[PDB]
Amino acid sequence: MKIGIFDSGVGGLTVLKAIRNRYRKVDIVYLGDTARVPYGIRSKDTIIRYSLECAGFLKDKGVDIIVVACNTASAYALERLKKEINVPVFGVIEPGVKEALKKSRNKKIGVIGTPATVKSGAYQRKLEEGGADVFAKACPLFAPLAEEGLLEGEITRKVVEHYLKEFKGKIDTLILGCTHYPLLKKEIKKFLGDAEVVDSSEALSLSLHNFIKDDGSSSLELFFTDLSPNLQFLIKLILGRDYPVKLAEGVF
Amino acid sequence: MKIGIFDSGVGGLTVLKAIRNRYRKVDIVYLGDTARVPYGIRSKDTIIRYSLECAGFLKDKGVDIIVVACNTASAYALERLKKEINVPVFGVIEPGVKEALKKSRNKKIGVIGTPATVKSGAYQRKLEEGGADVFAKACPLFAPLAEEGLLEGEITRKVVEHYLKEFKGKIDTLILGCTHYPLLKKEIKKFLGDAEVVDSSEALSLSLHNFIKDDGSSSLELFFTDLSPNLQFLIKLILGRDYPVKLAEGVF
Ligand SMILES: NC(=O)CC[C@@H](N)C(=O)O
Ligand SMILES: NC(=O)CC[C@@H](N)C(=O)O
Repeated sequence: MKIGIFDSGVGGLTVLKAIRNRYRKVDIVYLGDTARVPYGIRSKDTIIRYSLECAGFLKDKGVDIIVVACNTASAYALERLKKEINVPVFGVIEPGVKEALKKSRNKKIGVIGTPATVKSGAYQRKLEEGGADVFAKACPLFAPLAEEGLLEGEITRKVVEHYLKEFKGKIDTLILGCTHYPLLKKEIKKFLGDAEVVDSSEALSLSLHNFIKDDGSSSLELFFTDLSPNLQFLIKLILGRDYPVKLAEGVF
Repeated sequence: MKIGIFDSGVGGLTVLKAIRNRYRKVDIVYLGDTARVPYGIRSKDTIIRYSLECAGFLKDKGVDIIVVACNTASAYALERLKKEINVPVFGVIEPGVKEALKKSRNKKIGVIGTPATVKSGAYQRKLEEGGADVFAKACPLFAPLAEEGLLEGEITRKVVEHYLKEFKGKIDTLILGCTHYPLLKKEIKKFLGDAEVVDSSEALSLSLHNFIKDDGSSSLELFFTDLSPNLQFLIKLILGRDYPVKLAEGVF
């Protein structure tokens, strides 16, 4: 069968790797909407229109299911997607909430997400409806202004502290909605102390087991709506080798 | 006297601190053009028009000299600024080149700069006219697409390696035009091995000694063209305390 996967960037290539490795024969089409790259800032409805278009493009590429590996899109576009694309649609939020609810002990769990994903309340609601005291904070948006220059040393593990304030000693499991410097993973586990961090990518990939008929030609096709700067090198580093990419709407 | 300092962001607050500390009485007006925050991408002439406007705003605020702490602006706008603002204008490139030329031993020196600053050839020319074999590379622009998630561990010190390839064992001094994850400072010195990294901020601040009449009321005024998200917190962390900021063109 053929799996379609989309994301606003190259982050979805992680989930895509989990899947390709677990589902050996399955065919895969990837769409990274690099042309509109900063999704997480835009309004709910723009997130929805963008998603509908990328999911429509994957559908017209003959795919059987659609995995939206983007937190923000998953948070606002899932319903609309399911209702308009006539295929099974899967997001990265529910397998993470499940994995969080499961892995916890004290049911006090934190979520570091994009200001737009944190704003939807999707994780919050889903965690609470699982009997959880949720501690959620938005991704710190620093790079636009400042560089990792000021933000190095003192200030890096002072921004962490201040940001993961409420989490201090109440949570034991964390959903890493998204990490952006200085709130990297190694920096946050060292402040929170060793906590069980959800692997949303393995949870998602694993989660499609019942829907996936593990059959096909192991084909992979990469598509992006903007052939951005170092994208071609990012691919070689995430997938392990060089994979040829196409501009979404080229030969088609 | 009054010193005007501008930057596209909050990075100039570092130079501003060096200056305030070295020139105890000097008055200071700061303008961060946060509204148009990603300068380093825009064309030369747009960089020049933007600069002219910020320098004009500082001039109309009665300042005596203007420090452009931005590499990109310094690289393309200095001439035009001097020619149109009737005051002494100082950039961050020449004090760094001087400090590089001086500190070297083998006159083989590298420059990690923004794609636009690296493109101007300003450092290159100035280093070469000082008898230097320059090794320059542009800042890797990753955050738009990818997050520091993929880029953590293996890939962080693999992007470094690949990027600081030509520098390997030929340079002994580096001008850190600008650092953006994963090419942080601690990550780059560990690959290049211990090399003498130029402190462009202390070089610039020190460099204004002959022009500065160390007199005034030690006043500080912060202005930004966009009262961005976590800007107010970035200030408390760089300067050490809370400083009230104004929107450029508010009360004026
Ligand atoms: N794989 C991911 O972490 C996706 C993150 C992305 N959904 C975000 O909101 O930043
Ligand atoms: N202080 C600085 O490093 C300024 C850097 C800034 N000029 C840049 O080009 O990114």
